[PDB]
Amino acid sequence: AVIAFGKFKLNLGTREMFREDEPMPLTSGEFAVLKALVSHPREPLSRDKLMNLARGREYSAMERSIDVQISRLRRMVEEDPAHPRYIQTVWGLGYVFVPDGSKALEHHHH
Amino acid sequence: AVIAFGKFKLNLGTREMFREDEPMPLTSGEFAVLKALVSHPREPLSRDKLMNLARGREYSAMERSIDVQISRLRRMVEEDPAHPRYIQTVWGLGYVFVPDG
DNA sequence: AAATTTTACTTTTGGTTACATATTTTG
DNA sequence: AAAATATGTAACCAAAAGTAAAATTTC
Repeated sequence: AVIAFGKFKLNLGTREMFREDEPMPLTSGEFAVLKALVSHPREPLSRDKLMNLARGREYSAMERSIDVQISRLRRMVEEDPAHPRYIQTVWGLGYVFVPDGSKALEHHHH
Repeated sequence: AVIAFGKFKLNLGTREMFREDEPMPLTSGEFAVLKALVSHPREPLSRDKLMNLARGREYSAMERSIDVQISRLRRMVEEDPAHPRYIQTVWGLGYVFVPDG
């Protein structure tokens, strides 16, 4: 259904998005990687899993399509793209979506 | 049966459509395209598939007979054809019908 | 004639590249 | 300290999709 965060609400069902209840279009590629991030609150997503999730392809350290797509999303979702609040970078792993009053997930192991 | 989206009822058997419960003519070609999308909720249809279910032909890589049917269909079903809600486009895959809800 | 497919042009989209900045290593 | 590695993002441009107008068909 609908997911809110900041001034935005995003309808995973229909790919509609609104800022302060005003429609704002998302391209298909933007919905895809935006959804994957949001579908998985607080879960750090590798570029692998993100490329798998959004486009059904395999990724590589060659490519920057994710990072560019992420950049375009931040400029249209983060108040400041420079210091992002919702679409955060986890260094050396990828990107994460953190809701308000939340911190990204840390994994425990054995 | 009838599938309902927006101010529209498309009866898949009776094979006609109503806007606002008003009779709405469709050519066969447009109906064919419609039922293909409508019968597969949220399942993006490639153009390949799209010609099967609707036109009984396979598709070459660069003819665009489907795209123009979609243009014409939105023109008559979308509140705003410019930003469509029921007949959406999926970039590099095809088109999909996202039902109401 | 009506219906529809293909042309021929326009706009959009998303990737790669190129180079700047940032972080962890000591290659 | 450099050096190797990761990330940001602007800009360029091929492929993609919207569509009006012109062909072609319509068993």
